[PDB]
Amino acid sequence: KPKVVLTHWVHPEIIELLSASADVIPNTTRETLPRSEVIARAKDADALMAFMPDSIDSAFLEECPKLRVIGAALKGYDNFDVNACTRHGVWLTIVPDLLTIPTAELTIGLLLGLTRHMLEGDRQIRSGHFQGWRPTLYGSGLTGKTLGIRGMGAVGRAIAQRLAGFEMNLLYCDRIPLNAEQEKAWHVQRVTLDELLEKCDYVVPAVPMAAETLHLIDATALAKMKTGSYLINACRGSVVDENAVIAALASGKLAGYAADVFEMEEWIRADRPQAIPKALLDNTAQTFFTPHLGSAVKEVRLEIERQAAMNIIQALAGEKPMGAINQPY
Amino acid sequence: KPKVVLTHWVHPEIIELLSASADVIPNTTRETLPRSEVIARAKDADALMAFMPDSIDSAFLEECPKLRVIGAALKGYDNFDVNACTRHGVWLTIVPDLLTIPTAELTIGLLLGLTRHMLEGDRQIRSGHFQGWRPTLYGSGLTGKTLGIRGMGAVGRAIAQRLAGFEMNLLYCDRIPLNAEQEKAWHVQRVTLDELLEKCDYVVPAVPMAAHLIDATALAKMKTGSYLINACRGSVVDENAVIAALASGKLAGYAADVFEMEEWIRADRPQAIPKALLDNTAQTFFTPHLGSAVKEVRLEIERQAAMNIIQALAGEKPMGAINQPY
Amino acid sequence: KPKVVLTHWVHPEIIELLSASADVIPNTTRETLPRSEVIARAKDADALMAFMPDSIDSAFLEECPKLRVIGAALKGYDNFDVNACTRHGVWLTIVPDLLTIPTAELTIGLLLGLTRHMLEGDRQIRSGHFQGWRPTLYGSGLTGKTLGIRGMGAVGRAIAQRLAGFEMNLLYCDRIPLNAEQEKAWHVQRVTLDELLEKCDYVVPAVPMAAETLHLIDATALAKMKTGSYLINACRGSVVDENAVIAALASGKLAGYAADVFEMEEWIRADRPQAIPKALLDNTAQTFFTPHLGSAVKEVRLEIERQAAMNIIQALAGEKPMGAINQPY
Amino acid sequence: MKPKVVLTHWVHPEIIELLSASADVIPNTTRETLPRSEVIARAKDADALMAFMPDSIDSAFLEECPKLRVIGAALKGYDNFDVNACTRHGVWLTIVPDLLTIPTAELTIGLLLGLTRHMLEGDRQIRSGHFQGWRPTLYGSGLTGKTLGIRGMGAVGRAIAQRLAGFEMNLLYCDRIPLNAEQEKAWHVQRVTLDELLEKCDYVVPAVPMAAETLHLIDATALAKMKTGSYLINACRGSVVDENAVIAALASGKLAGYAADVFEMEEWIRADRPQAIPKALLDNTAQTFFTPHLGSAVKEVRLEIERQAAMNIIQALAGEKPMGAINQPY
Repeated sequence: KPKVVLTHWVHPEIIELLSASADVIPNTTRETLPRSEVIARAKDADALMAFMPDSIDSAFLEECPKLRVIGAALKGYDNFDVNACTRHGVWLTIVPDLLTIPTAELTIGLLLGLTRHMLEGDRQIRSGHFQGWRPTLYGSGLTGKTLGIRGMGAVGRAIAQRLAGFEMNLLYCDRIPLNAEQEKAWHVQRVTLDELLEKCDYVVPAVPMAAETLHLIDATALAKMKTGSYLINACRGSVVDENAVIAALASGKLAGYAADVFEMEEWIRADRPQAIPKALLDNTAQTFFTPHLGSAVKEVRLEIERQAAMNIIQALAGEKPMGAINQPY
Repeated sequence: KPKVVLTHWVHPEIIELLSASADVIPNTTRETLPRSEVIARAKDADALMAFMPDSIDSAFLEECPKLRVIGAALKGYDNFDVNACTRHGVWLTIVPDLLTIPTAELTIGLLLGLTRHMLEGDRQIRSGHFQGWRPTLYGSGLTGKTLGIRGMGAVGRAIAQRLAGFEMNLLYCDRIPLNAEQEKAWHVQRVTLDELLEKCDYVVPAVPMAAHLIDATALAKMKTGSYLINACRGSVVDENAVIAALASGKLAGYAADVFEMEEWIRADRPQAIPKALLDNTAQTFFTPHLGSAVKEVRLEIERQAAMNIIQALAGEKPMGAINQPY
Repeated sequence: KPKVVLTHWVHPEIIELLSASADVIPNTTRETLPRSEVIARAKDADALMAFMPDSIDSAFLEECPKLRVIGAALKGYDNFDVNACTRHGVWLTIVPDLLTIPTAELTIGLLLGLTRHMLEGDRQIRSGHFQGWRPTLYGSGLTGKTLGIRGMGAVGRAIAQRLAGFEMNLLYCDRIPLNAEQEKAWHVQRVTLDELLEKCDYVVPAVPMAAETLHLIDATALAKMKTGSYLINACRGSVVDENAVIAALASGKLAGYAADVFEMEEWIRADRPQAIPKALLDNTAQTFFTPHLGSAVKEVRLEIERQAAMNIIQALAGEKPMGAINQPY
Repeated sequence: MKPKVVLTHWVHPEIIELLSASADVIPNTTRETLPRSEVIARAKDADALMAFMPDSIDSAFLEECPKLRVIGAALKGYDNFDVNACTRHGVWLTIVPDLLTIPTAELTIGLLLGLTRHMLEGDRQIRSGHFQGWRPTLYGSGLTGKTLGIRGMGAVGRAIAQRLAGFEMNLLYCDRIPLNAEQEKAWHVQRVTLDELLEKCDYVVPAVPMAAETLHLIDATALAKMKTGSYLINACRGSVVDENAVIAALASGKLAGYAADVFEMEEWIRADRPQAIPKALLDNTAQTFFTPHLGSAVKEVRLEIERQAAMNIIQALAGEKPMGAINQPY
């Protein structure tokens, strides 16, 4: 039987699925293995399941001569050298985008937890000193307030559909507008980009449709935003200039920052940080952070794992795998 | 099996990728097919891979009633009627912008080719009369010189990063400044447009971060003996003003990847590159819109359009969709 | 007034500088004079400014009995018989090496022009048939590629500094290593010559910190190189077997060859052709050549000329010139 | 106030005058090597040093001479220099290009002709005053038609083959790296193995090869493999030949003769070190021909080696990057 190496943990039913057609070498832990250990395992593997920490270059492939398929549990392939895979006769497969709904829900979670001081709230409970209602930790509510969705991609749409029932004033900007029937059913209003920053108490960058530049929220964008506004970034680490966010928090321009993603995650930028700035880390009163939990919901992780496993099983059986993005031989 | 028509040449690996789920009708040549021939192939097609010469308007869609997805191998959609596609139930997809880095490297190639007289050099070699060093083709060096990047969008930033090691005095103008870390990492100094034109030995127009051209009035503000390197777009430089400045000695050289005759979406337009420029082999260096003409990059643009097509035909929401059909 | 003969063209301010102390007989053309014409001019000369094409032997000196100084506008003296100058009472001076940076810059010029098909592109523009973008002239980019600098002398260091911002994988080999702070600043990694030849998309021979080797890029080296690789030679003609390179180009081993220097200009070995091979000259599609333009920038040529002229002015005034390599009489 | 430059060995007077323009020269007026203690004493307050092969520039040396800014080595290598220590002490360390190849080839051929033709015994017979015309004596071995193997096609081995090409011999060579097609034909040389070269050669000439540094290649085992009555010509370095094995092979008739320009007693920085040239070799004037490391001892070459070293020193003292620098100090 062929051997398949899984660089990260998967659900036991994925292992059983793969076990019928292959000998499985799992990662039994929740940790990322060092590259040398992944290679030591994959050196005589016929198949690999790759995750976000994996970096597949030709040096990797030269040390893994039996490899026939890399099934990535990922919707894109930034850290894969796809043509190297093709030249080495290695199928490279991805999965469809299943991150949209759990990312929209978590974004609403970061918004609520940050505006309502829920983390400082929890810390006060755990202190043992709670003695009843007090006039403290007064936050900012949603109803009557104006929230701006920068970009109406699939995530932006999923947020608008969910915030429609909260009796807010919902604005969005995008090069391409929503249909008329969706703007009415979500009570969301199309405006320009400078107007959205200007009127919004809450600014929520999603990925726009179409294209466009890097650091969508820089010092210039922050200066146009309303004083005492909140910025919630569950989109991409490149979207927000964290150091400008530090200065906007210090001067009172920003009331708070919530993020699920960080500039240190962008392995495409050379001008790249190696940690989350400690000024953000220290500011527990005004920040709410999560470690890229956007799609950390069991049912979605399972489905991403199953599609990657199905691609591997297909390729080992001799077929074109459903998620192939190349054609090797 | 569904039918995909490819209006322009693509790499054989992309054809194979699409062939696993569709029957592919490729353009086997390196030319643009006339619109009449494109429409005739796409008449009974389920998908189309479109390139820059494709003008997808209502008429085109009406001729192709089976179209379900148009996968543009492009970052923009100026030549596409998005609402028409939506009304005809056709997905319209684009690819992310992969042009920045090959364009910045070609800009530096043009700079070095022009300032070092490398084209006339190559022709002296091919002529067979080379017999060793001569006091000929003295050019202008980079070290110690002042270069201005007009606009600090993506291309402008990729140029500054690459020229940072050449020991020049680097300037830029843009309405939106860089942050302190970028300015100091790349040793680039922000100035006004007029200061840039006044101080610079080399002027490199780029796309600014957010939304003036090099005309006779701008050329008169430049330093006598300066060089202009245009790999941005054809509309940013007045070519007849540049001809005049090359003749008077205001400009020592002009290099371009882009030309006025490319600006289709504007009525005032020349049909060719001016003979005075084509003839000025000593002071010009030109490439035929080779900005992103690197195989690794073309392949990925093709692969992303192909993946967009494969997704739509299998009934998913394609990753590059910019509309919502039906 | 003493007479100074200049065998090659010089900038007019060099003529002006020398005229204060001597009558100047210049080469008004950009051509090399035949030896017999150089001698006929130098016959009554007290001084001579010499360049790379000049060849100063005892027979030459015997024909110029008033000569007191040869000011070589060169960093070396391979073409001068030093002790014949000494015996004839003639100062021989050189200039410092000023070639490093313009040579490094042109080397990158050659790399970009070759890999991006810029010569063919310019020809296509001049043919008059340009009608916009076409899927033509697809070349090889820099970013992500592996470039090896064989030899980390001065020119090699200047190349690595300049390529440091191009997001490549930079390798180098040398018996004398760079220091850690330079490998870090330039992101360049030391390897062996075999490692370099096997891993590199681009190979760039430079002068090592210290070694004695002639014809390092031969049929054996090209056999070890990656198929479809490019070779850029701005070093010296003896570094690359041009016949070996013709074969590697035909077989597909090399995608391209760019050179500023040629075997035909080597005058320290007799078995040398006196033309560039026709197979190279004809292959305009896969080669990019320049006629020894490595230091052909006005600012460097002028300073080379000024240092030679200052040496002449000093020696004529009875001083010991600053560039002297001998002691005459 | 002029910097001081110490020259540890004798140099031509032109080089001294060349240096004097920008420095005060402390020369070695003798043709002898000075003791290290005297070298160090002269160089203690020197700004510059011209080093030769006996000089051993270690941390102790640099710490004794704190004002040193440049060491100009009139040498092509740096085995005797602590390069990193020089760097850390802010001292340019410079070498000169290899200029020893052609004169070493010429000398090697001189040794071969002098040995095979008994020219030294012949000159002894002339000096005795007893010459009265031709005699059937000192019959030697000629070159034409014979087989000569060059063990190593480095620069010296290549210069020898080029010069022996007109002598109408059968030239063989061994080397882990071959010579490409063309040189092998212009010089009439054929690649063989080491064991085959030893077996077939009338004359064996070891040179330095390309790449592979193999040790002590000609010992008693290698001499046992050579053709009986062969001649051995060693002028590359003193480690490649076991001299006591040569004494034995000469006594047994395995070797007809041995010529050398280098000797084991020269190998200092290797533990294998006798102090003298074996008396059995010195007494054997009929079968040996020796020179005291004259491989590069031609006036025009020594002058140019010295000139380049001086120029390196002049450049560094002027604040320039010296042309032969192998380090970047400070």
